[PDB]
Amino acid sequence: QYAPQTQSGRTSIVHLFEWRWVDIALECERYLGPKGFGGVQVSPPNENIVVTNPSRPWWERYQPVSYKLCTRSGNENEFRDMVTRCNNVGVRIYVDAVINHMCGSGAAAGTGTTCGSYCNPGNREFPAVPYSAWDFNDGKCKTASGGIESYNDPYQVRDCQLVGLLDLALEKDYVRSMIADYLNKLIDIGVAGFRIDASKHMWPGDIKAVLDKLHNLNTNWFPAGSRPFIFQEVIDLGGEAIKSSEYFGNGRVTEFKYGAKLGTVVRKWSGEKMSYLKNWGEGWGFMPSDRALVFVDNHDNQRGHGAGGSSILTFWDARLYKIAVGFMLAHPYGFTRVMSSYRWARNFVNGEDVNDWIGPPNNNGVIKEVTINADTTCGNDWVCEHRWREIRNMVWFRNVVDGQPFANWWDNGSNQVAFGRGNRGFIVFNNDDWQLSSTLQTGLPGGTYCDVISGDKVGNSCTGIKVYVSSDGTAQFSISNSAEDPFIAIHAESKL
Ligand SMILES: OC[C@H]1O[C@H](O[C@H]2[C@H](O)[C@@H](O)[C@@H](O[C@H]3[C@H](O)[C@@H](O)[C@@H](O)O[C@@H]3CO)O[C@@H]2CO)[C@H](O)[C@@H](O)[C@@H]1O
Ligand SMILES: OC[C@H]1O[C@H](O[C@H]2[C@H](O)[C@@H](O)[C@@H](O[C@H]3[C@H](O)[C@@H](O)[C@H](O)O[C@@H]3CO)O[C@@H]2CO)[C@H](O)[C@@H](O)[C@@H]1O
Ligand SMILES: OC[C@H]1O[C@H](O[C@H]2[C@H](O)[C@@H](O)[C@H](O)O[C@@H]2CO)[C@H](O)[C@@H](O)[C@@H]1O
Ligand SMILES: OC[C@H]1O[C@@H](O)[C@H](O)[C@@H](O)[C@@H]1O
Ligand SMILES: [Ca+2]
Ligand SMILES: [Cl-]
Ligand SMILES: [Cl-]
Repeated sequence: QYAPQTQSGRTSIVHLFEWRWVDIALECERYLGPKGFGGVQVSPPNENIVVTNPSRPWWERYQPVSYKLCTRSGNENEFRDMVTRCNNVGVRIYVDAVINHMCGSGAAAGTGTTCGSYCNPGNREFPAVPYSAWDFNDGKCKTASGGIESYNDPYQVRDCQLVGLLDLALEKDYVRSMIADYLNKLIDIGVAGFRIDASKHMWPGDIKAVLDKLHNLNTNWFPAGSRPFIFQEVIDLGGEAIKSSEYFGNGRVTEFKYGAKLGTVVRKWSGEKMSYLKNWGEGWGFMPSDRALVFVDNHDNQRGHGAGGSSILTFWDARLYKIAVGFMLAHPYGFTRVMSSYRWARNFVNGEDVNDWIGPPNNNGVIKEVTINADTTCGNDWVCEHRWREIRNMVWFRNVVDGQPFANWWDNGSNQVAFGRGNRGFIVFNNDDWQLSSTLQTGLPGGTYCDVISGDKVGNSCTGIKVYVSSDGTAQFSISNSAEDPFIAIHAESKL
């Protein structure tokens, strides 16, 4: 596991989705380390099938063909180099572990794979592992199609093929052990933990049996006796047969209710208002905070027919997105993951993006480097949300207020709200269609604080808005509904 195993006082990770290992290594050194980020979720580092139709989609990386560390992100040398260099500046690496399945059961036999390993999907042959037909669930699945036909039946969901993907027999010790050997190699290299991909589609007990095999973390960088951080991808928005809570014994779980509900609120859809967020967290029926991995969007649902559908806020909706991410990073609930994306050409037919397959920025299938511009944005159509001032400064906010309680909530009964974290930070939102102008109790020591949304503290100056806090802890906040960023945030370390 439940402990993130970030360096003490670093409280977020970022998904550097489809980034190459060498770019992540550099990003750790030049940015993530200095700016107090806890760690990086990386794309699946194990060999996957090449998909040519369409041309190299992002989702080809969720069709394993071996556990060789050999992908469009880089080779094993490059992967090791990244883990080392990131750990050495206090930034952890968490691996997206794709362990429920191998590649599509309909895929062709051959060496069209990211490391050139052979496989024969039709005959269930993966000699680079090795797996054979004995190692898959084909006989155990009881549906006529061999696929998942109803999510109301937990057995189907776990024992049958998810969109045609060959389903590993996770009951078998052979298979559990093959997966563990992969994960343990990663741990010994210096990885801090794992996203368990497609956890809904495995039995909690099978996952447990894999996790029980795992090494303690590498003592070059971690305290003796450290267990790998585990967060399991389970989409459970409530009202379905399989529940998040089934997986609490194994580690944390993705709380997909979080972004779905928050997006709907901040969009002001379905009658929802920001003032309703006063009891955000368990009060909204979420899992326990100490079980939750939270996020506004992830790599799936930012394309807009995942968990949350069109309510999910993304970099495409930058203004409201920064508000949602700001609220998340200020609020004590959950352990926070920040998304970092690339741009693609969206093309909505009947409200589905038929271009939602498009893979990372590339020249002829070779992933582009991340270039850094003078203003600290990225080129090559990497969006780099994690470098937006409004987000990076809120990542720092969360560090600064770590451990401080939810306090001093205020709202106007509509869509203006505020709250603080003990005596170490305070944040104020206007999401109404009129002016915010109020004097609020911040819980903070009197003084002058730089707003870290509009600017930064530089020496003994602020580059943006300044907040003068009275002796009694109150301050005026004045925020127009036409402000570019209609929220203000201050904390102990932005005080002059
Ligand atoms: O040939 C099998 C199958 O391949 C394609 O399905 C892909 C999905 O379109 C795509 O959403 C993706 O799904 C995964 C997620 O990123 C991960 O979080 C987790 O939620 O599980 C999914 C699997 O690990 O990847 C699949 C597989 O590539 C294609 O669209 C299908 O038509 C085809 O049947
Ligand atoms: O606690 C379990 C439920 O938590 C969440 O419910 C939200 C509602 O979605 C949200 O509308 C809001 O409810 C307010 C309601 O709209 C209004 O008519 C009433 O007067 O005040 C309510 C409280 O502000 O807040 C609740 C949480 O308090 C979650 O969305 C839901 O699925 C859970 O069942
Ligand atoms: O720190 C870099 C810049 O971050 C923000 O710029 C964002 C902007 O907020 C967002 O709406 C847009 O979609 O992306 C840009 C970055 O490309 C700050 O607003 C800028 O002042 C910073 O320079
Ligand atoms: O320990 C988890 C177990 O749960 C059972 O209900 C399933 O039938 C097994 O396949 C699985 O191994
Ligand atoms: Ca399964
Ligand atoms: Cl189980
Ligand atoms: Cl996820």
